[PDB]
Amino acid sequence: KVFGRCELAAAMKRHGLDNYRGYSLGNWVCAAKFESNFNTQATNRNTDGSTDYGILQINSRWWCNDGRTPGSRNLCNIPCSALLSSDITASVNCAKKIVSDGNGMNAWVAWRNRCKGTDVQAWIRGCRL
Repeated sequence: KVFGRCELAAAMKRHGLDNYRGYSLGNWVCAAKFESNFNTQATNRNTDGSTDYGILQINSRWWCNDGRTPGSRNLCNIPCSALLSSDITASVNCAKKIVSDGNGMNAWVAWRNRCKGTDVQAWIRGCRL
């Protein structure tokens, strides 16, 4: 499913992401925008052989099992395919474990390079939340 901007903001809010670990909702919508262009089915292969999955491009070396990243952990206890669903619950629940890991949202390279320090509030303006 390719989410609309306000549609995604509303689903992330319902799932507890607004201000989760101090990151307001615009940060999460901005990160999803640049990580997957709001597409739940996005996948990208990395040079080390791991793959990033779903709306927030969660990586298979640490967070999910895809059966082809040798020697990887599965810290969210999920198959990576679960992160490609139209239902974002699995991606949200795993994202909460990642952002709590110590480096906050810097775990998402596109957030760090394209959202951090910007007016992320613009990503939810106009949405009935």
